[PDB]
Amino acid sequence: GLSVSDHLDGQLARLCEVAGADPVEPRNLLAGLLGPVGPRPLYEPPAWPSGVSDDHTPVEFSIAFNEAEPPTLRILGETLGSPPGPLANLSATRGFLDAQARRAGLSTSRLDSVRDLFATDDPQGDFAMWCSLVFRSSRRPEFKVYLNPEVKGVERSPALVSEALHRLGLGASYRALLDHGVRPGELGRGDRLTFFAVDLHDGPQARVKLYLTHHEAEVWDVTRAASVVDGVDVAEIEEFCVVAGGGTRRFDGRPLVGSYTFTEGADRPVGYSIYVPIRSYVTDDQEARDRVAALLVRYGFDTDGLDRAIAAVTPRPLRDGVGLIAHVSLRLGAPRPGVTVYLSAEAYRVSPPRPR
Ligand SMILES: N[C@@H](Cc1c[nH]c2ccccc12)C(=O)O
Ligand SMILES: CC(C)=CCSP(=O)(O)OP(=O)(O)O
Repeated sequence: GLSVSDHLDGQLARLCEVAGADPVEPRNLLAGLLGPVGPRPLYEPPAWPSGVSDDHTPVEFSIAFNEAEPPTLRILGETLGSPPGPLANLSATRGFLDAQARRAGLSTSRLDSVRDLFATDDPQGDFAMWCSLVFRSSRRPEFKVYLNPEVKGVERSPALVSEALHRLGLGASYRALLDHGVRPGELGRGDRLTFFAVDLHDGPQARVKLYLTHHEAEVWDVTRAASVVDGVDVAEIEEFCVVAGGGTRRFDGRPLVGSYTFTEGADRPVGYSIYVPIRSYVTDDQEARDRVAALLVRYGFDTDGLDRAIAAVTPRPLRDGVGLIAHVSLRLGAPRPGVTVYLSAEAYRVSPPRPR
């Protein structure tokens, strides 16, 4: 019988061929990230309701289209404990990341400096720590850590994020977001602090990427939130949302997510990205593919790379389900702007399509 590894490793191997990447190191890191899930039978129900994907596959693929280099392949995921649970999953994922940091010779002083702010014996929200494996063309893998700002409860998330950004010397620029970028009194309610992301290795400057989930959000409000970042065109963000959402002005299905890239010596976030959960706003993956293709065409990206990446993940007819194309994002500013497409493993379930 097929294992979870057999399924996911097959997808990664074919995606590597599409991106023109040597598969040895990516496949070794995916095996490490999966931990005890890898060998489990594919027929076996998920050991944990992983928040990583709708069908609880604990990984998600993405292809980031770039202006000046070939596409970037990424894996988002977590290492389940034995047995799985909030702290057991955190411990297993941290063990994987720490071992990979030691192997690659990374310094984790920045991540280590804020680590103690997120630590709790009673972690809330079904995730504490995820990571991303990043496979840029002709480069060694890069690692990113996603921390849950709500891990000590939603009420505590603003205090936690303020303290974390300040430790990294970004205390002045965070005020700009919360003063002028959050809906009045919607902090921890309509506007949720959902991810705190760092690039595992310290690097010269303290990418923090702070992600806000805008629940039942009008694009009017999400574009106002984005305007705290210098150079962001509200018209462009609205245009991305109307095309990706298919006419939706109120995202009352799965919510819009915005990310703010915080950097040293900046008065405000330097980079902004918008993530549309397009699967919530389409009949099926043929419609999702057609909308993502339209967005790539507008931005002068080749759609053949999109189609080859879809084909690498699954041979299923795109009309036969929804949620293969889980999200599409627009990345503005430094360091590497473009469009990202998020592709579901569908290890356990294909979400049924809506009739046309
Ligand atoms: N599946 C979760 C987490 C997630 C995976 N990929 C994402 C991309 C953007 C935002 C969230 C996510 C969600 O849709 O919320
Ligand atoms: C918020 C989540 C879980 C994923 C989207 S952010 P990412 O790491 O996939 O991509 P970038 O930081 O935009 O390169």
